[PDB]
Amino acid sequence: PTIFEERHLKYISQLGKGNFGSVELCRYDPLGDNTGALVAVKQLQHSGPDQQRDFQREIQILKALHSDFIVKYRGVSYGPGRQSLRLVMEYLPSGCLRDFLQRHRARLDASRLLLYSSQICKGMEYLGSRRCVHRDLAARNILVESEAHVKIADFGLAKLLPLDKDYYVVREPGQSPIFWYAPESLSDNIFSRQSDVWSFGVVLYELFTYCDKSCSPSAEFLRMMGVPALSRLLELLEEGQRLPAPPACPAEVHELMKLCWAPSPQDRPSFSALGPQLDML
Ligand SMILES: CC(C)(C)c1nc2c3ccc(F)cc3c3c(=O)[nH]ccc3c2[nH]1
Repeated sequence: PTIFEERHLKYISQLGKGNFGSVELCRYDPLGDNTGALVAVKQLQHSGPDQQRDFQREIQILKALHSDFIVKYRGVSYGPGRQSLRLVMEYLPSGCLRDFLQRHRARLDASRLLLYSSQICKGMEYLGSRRCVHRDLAARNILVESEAHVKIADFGLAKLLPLDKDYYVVREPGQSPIFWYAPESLSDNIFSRQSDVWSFGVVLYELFTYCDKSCSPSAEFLRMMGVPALSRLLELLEEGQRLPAPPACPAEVHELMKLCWAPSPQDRPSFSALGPQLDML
C-alpha cells in the first residue's frame, strides 16, 4: 500500500524544485486509462551519495509525521536495492502559500491570515514535539489544501535532535535565501526549534504582506542594507533593525513578529506559547 510501482507512476508536470530535488505531478494509474489518483512525487534531480542520504532521512522523517498541518506521506517507490527512488505524497493542487497569497490577496482578510498562522504554528508545535527542526520554513514551503487549510511541506533540510541536545550545527553555510535565517544560524550555523521560531516570524511577515514581492523579506532587507551581504545582514540584525510592520498590519501581529525575532533564541516564545495568542487574535 505504501509501496508504489514505478511503471504505474505516470509523469504529468513539474510542481517545484530545490535543494537537489524535484517534485512532479504524477498520476498513479495502474489501469492505464488516465483515471487513477493524482500524487506529488519527489526525487533527486540527479544521483549523488550525500543527497541520497539526505533524501532517505527526509522520507524517514515525513513517514513518521501524522498531522492535519503537515503534508501527507503516501509511500515510496524503489530503485535497485532498498535504495529509495521516489517519495510519494498527497497532491495539493492549490500549491504553495506564497503563490496562493499573491493570487488571492484581494479575497483573503486578516482573520484568514490569522487562521493560516495558527495552523502553521500548530504544525510547528507538533514538529517540535517530534524533536524535528525544519530549517527551511517560508511561505514558498507551505502548501494550501483549501482556502481555509494550509500544511507544512519541504522536509528536505529537516533534522532530528538527539535526546540530549536541543540544537545542531551544520558544517557548511546554507543555500536558502538568507533573509529567513536566525542570527545564530547566520553567524555560527546553529539551528534549533528556536531558529524555526525566528523563521516563523518571517512567515508571519510574509502572510501579512501577502508575499508581495516589493516589500518581501529580500527586497526590504536589501533596501535597508547599505562587506558581504550576509555580514551586512548580520550587522543589521545585531544592531536591532528588523523588517518594518507590513502595510495595514494589526499592531498585535507585528508585536508577535518582534518577539519571534528576539536576538537570543532562549528569549523567543515557544510555538506552544504563540498558538493560543494567535487563536485569541
Ligand atoms: C519544492 C517544494 C519542496 C517546496 C514543493 N513544492 C510543492 C508543490 C508545489 C506546487 C503544487 F501544486 C504542489 C506541491 C506539492 C504537493 O502537492 N505535495 C507535496 C509536496 C509539494 C511541493 N513541494
